[PDB]
Amino acid sequence: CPPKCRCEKLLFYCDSQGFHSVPNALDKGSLGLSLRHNHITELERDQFASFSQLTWLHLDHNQISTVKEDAFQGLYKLKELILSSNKIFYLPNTTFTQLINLQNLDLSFNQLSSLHPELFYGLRKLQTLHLRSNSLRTIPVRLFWDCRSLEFLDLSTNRLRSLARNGFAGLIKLRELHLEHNQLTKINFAHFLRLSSLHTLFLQWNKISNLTCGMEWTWGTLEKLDLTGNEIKAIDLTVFETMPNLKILLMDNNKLNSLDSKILNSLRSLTTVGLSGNLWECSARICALASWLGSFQGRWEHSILCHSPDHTQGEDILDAVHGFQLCW
Ligand SMILES: *[C@@H]1O[C@H](CO)[C@@H](O)[C@H](O)[C@H]1NC(C)=O
Ligand SMILES: *[C@@H]1O[C@H](CO)[C@@H](O)[C@H](O)[C@H]1NC(C)=O
Repeated sequence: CPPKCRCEKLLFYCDSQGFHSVPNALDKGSLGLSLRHNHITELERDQFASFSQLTWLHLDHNQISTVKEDAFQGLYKLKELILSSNKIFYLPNTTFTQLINLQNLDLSFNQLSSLHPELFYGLRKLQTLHLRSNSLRTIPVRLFWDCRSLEFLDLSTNRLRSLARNGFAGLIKLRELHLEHNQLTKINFAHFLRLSSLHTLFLQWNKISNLTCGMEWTWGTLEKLDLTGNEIKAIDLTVFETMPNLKILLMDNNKLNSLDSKILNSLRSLTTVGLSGNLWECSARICALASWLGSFQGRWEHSILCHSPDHTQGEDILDAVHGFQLCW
């Protein structure tokens, strides 16, 4: 066992040492390697050539800025690779292609601005992919073609401006998708057509104005949709016909004015809803919603208050409806 490193087994724990590069190990058959919280700034070719048998490799919390071609070559048995909390901004197209058994890949908290379309090719056994807290602006149509077994994808806290129109291919088994805290403007739910195993979709804290659906299709597996804190003011009358089994819908902190009876008649499988913090107009228009709320038997965590007109401001939707004879 190499200097400054304590080894519990064939696993090597070299965290918090004053390391500036990967150490040469006498023992080459190590199963794991942890180099957390060091001062590594660069990953060389075949740096891990000695550690062929490595199954997990932790390199988080380093100052890594440059990753050479073939940095991870020869690591066929590696199934977890953590590279979060570094200064990575470019990755060569061949950088992961040898990691054929990889299962968890973590690249969050890096300075990535774009990704080579073929970056993740051949990562068939990948299950979770963490790309949170990066500066990505776009995402290649062909990027996820091969993630045949991915079921968790995190693209939150980035700078995504748009969603590619024809491209979620290869994510047929994905269950949970995080797109929160980006900069999306519109949502066309037809764009998610390929994700036919999704249970949960997080879209909170974007800049979404519109909710539309261009294709008529049925998303039977979607059960939770978090749209909290957007700028939604308009919704196409069929976007929820698409989600018959939707059970949790959160639309707090938006700019919703009203909800059509056509919309609400498609939200009958809900068990939890969120409509607080909006711009509701307590006029004759709100009857569809008022009627829906009384009929409802599920949860809402925060009271849903009227915004307009001035003499209804701050009052419960139902209290205002029955108080002021707005409906029926
Ligand atoms: C990888 O990117 C480099 C750009 O430096 C390019 O020359 C090379 O052809 C690419 N390889 C593949 C397989 O696309
Ligand atoms: C959303 O659609 C409405 C009407 O369909 C339109 O007024 C508005 O410009 C659209 N929003 C965007 C961001 O294009």
